[PDB]
Amino acid sequence: AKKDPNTIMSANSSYANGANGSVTNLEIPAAFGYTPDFRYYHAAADYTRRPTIAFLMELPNCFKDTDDAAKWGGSLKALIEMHSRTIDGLDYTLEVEHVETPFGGGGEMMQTLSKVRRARSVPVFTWVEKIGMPVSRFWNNYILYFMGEPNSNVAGIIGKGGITPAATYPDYNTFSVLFVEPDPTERYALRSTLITNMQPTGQGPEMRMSKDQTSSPEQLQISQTFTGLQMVGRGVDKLGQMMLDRASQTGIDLNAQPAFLSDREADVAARTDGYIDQLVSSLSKPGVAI
Amino acid sequence: AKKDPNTIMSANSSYANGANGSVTNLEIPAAFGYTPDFRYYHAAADYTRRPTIAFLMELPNCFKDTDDAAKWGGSLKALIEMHSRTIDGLDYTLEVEHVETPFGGGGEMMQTLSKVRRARSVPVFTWVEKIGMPVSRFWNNYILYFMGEPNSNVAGIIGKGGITPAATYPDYNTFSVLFVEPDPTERYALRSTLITNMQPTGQGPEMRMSKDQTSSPEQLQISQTFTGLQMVGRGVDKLGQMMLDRASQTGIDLNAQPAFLSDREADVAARTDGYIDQLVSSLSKPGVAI
Amino acid sequence: AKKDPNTIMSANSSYANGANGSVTNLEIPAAFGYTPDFRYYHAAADYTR
Amino acid sequence: AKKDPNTIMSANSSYANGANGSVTNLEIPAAFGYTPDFRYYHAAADYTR
Amino acid sequence: HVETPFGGGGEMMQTLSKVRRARSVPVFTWVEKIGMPVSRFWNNYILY
Repeated sequence: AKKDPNTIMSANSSYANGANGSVTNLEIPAAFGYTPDFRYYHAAADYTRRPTIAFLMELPNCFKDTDDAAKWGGSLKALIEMHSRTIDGLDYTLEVEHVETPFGGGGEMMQTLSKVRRARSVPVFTWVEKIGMPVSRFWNNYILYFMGEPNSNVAGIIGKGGITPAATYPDYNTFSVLFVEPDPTERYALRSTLITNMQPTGQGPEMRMSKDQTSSPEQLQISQTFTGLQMVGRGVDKLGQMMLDRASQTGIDLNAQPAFLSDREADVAARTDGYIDQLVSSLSKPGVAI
Repeated sequence: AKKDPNTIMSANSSYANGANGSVTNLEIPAAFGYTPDFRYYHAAADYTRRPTIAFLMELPNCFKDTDDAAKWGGSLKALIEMHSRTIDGLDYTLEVEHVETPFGGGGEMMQTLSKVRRARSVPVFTWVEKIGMPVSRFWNNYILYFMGEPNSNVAGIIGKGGITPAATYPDYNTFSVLFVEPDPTERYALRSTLITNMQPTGQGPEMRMSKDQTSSPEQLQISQTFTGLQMVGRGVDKLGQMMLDRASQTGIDLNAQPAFLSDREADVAARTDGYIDQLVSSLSKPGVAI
Repeated sequence: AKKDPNTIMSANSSYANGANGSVTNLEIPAAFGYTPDFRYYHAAADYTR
Repeated sequence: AKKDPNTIMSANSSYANGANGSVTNLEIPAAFGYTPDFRYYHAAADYTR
Repeated sequence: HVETPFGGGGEMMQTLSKVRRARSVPVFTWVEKIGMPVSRFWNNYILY
């Protein structure tokens, strides 16, 4: 119940600027020197990765030209944030390059800095399909009516009148999402990324049919890849922290949630052939005495 | 037994236009957010995939020049609809392609929409041979007479004098089929495809022979690949639903069906050597009384 | 199996004078306009030498 | 989905006289100077033949 | 068959060209007996 006061950085400074939570001090004695020290074991706790959260920032402008923008917007929001079974393809690792010249004839070489780069994010989503199969319809109709159509290569929305001449710009049929890596307590942001220019790319939903009556019916799983143009910095970290602050937990107790069934339905009460029924209206009790 | 009123979309609109059955409302909270809520578990039921039904729509015109068009046209319908052990190769997945140009020298890029295309169906049927080899004979004679003949590359039906010109058009020796992927109750159609221009292509039936008297005799399976042009959309779904409204299940009950034998056959009744015979004729019948 | 009655030239006149067999009608829609139509694909059958 | 109001020419004039649609301003900062700017990426869309 | 695109969406049109038939390459198998009458038979057949 005690640890050294220098275990946690007093202030988030220098290379820890912009950090949201508590950052361990690297100047505390470590285990891999001469010998491990038990006095500083509180500072040896590890870091474990937690699932990422998708926050939707922008809706496409094409939704306003349909019959119900509320439906399209809400469906996209739920699919991005709540139906996301998995995510993958996010990466902004750095990469350094050097130029090399021999240092004498003996075999040594002299290395000089050349360039620095950054990896690219390729958002990938996975969904599990449901009764009435709404997800495949959502994405197929999105592509067909807001992007090209295979037979003619023209969006099906333009079959209406009055679509603006500026339909070809990305804002018409693209959106933006924010990815955040929270802490174990879900109170601070450790990593954030802001990707835009997002619309379906590559293969669409898997639409296939076949007949085999002896084979057990199976379960479909949608997977889609997206375009992206990502940004990272400290402003994105602040944006992620604000988004995380909007999601408060005070007062929540999953143990004390009210049961989703308050009491048995009326049909059960009428059958009068249960455990309580025998006591209520079968046995006599003249009483007990001594 | 009480789901929320908003689990099922009240009406099919937006991306659900033309849907036949009941489509789940996709703005109900899902289980992959902060926590799942047990009050919305009826909405977690998963889509499960059922076998495809094939309907014959057109017959080749060459059946007319034959001595019996009825038998050809009945055999083709039965083979397509009833004897089809397995079907595969039906696919109309989409595909989107983009073009790129770097957004600076860091590594990022800007992707611009280029084109959208659709997949192609390659129907494959599979059958099991029967006594007399009717399937292999049907298909071999179809190819030989209504299609090229290997030693002359001429249809064998032309040996009759009077065959009309315009025998090179597909309507002479091609047919059409409609495929439907229904729901668990088999009342509403979820996916459909209307392929035409269908006729055998590539390898025909098996046709090998061999001698081995020490081996166990084996069966014969027929695999046939076809050609075709397919259409997809909403009109095809309406056509499929019109087809599936027929073949209604009202009235039938497999459990209550009559047995395929009503009573023992006469020769059995003449032997007089069974269970009932002992009671009826052998045992003494004095009567029991007290 | 049915097709458009205008699929085949009926007279073999103009540039089809002297033809022996049947000739397709060039005035029925082809696939390389705005979009193809599946109602007229019978005229998309091709030549083979 | 919001983009810079100055992304498109207000009037097709100068070298854009007679243009038949929307034309990029060619005045928004490009991506090949000191750095690319993400506030002006809507104008980085490319013509496609 | 031959093939030609039916529009630019990806669908294609297929037409008949030719029909061909397979070819037989018979193979027999025997088991040798005392003496070697089978080998002698075939070798002398070929040689003479």
